[PDB]
Amino acid sequence: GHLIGDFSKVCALPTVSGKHQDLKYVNPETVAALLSGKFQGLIEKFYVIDCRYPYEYLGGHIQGALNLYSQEELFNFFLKKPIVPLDTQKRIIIVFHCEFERGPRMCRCLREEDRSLNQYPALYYPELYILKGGYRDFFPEYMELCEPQSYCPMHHQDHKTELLRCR
Amino acid sequence: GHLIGDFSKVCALPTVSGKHQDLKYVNPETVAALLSGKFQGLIEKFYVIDCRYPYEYLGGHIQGALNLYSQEELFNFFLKKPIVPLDTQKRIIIVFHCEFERGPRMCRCLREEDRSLNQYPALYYPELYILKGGYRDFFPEYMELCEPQSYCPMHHQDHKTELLRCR
Repeated sequence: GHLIGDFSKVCALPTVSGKHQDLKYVNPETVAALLSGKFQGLIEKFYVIDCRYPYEYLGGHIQGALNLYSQEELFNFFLKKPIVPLDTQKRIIIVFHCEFERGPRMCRCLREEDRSLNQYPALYYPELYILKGGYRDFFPEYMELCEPQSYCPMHHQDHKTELLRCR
Repeated sequence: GHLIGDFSKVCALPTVSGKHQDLKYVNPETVAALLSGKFQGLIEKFYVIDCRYPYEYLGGHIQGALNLYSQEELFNFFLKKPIVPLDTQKRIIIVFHCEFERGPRMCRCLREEDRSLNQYPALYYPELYILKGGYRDFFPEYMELCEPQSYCPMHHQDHKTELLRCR
């Protein structure tokens, strides 16, 4: 469990363990590394995809993260016009995340869609990662890398929540 | 995986899944239930054991939780004078937790110590649970059940953190 979706390469990001064994999990440290330009010459483009609802996303997100929370939005961003690297020796990666159900199904969706458009084992996106513990585990460790520097938990019909922050 | 340490009964708390299969995990909802007196006549005594360091504990803990973070402290609290239920038909339970390494080893420690003091399969504490995701997952869902209503992340020598709260 180290080769990318098209079996051509090995994973570029130091992967860790998680709930589903079919998915390739990552940790806050590596996302922090990616953001500071630690992988140039190896990874050309990278996308942090916040699958939460806009209100959660607007209440505090990883700097530069895109708020794609539906299948249609995700297909239109990534598959309508596939992103191709300028330097083919370098890679294009996607890191998905949620708060801490909806998040891994987006990863599965993109992959199922990518497979149906290609002749096996080719993919427009062979490298897909999930941030372990989501925003709830990244925010406390890398606040200065969050925008705004707050955390808006998911709203629950049954129990009240509210925006977490500090000074 | 439902019988208690002495095999005499079944688990009283709705258990869920977690990292280690040998441990019996629980979720914020059930802890919230326990606290409101939802199990009287079934569970006589219960203990929430915060294994974090005092500074983390003082910066926000589950209401009524005890701050036992060392093996010696844990042995002196629970095994020096074992707690026995007034009504033997009712049970005595222990819910351990950390922030989100040190936490499950306390659960293992108490159990190893309890086994060495008894003749198998008897235990002073057959029911031990771990709160899944720790304080990081309970605080956002049940702030009104936290004291103070804040969260103090663990301090890291390498990266800065600070107290999370709201209004």
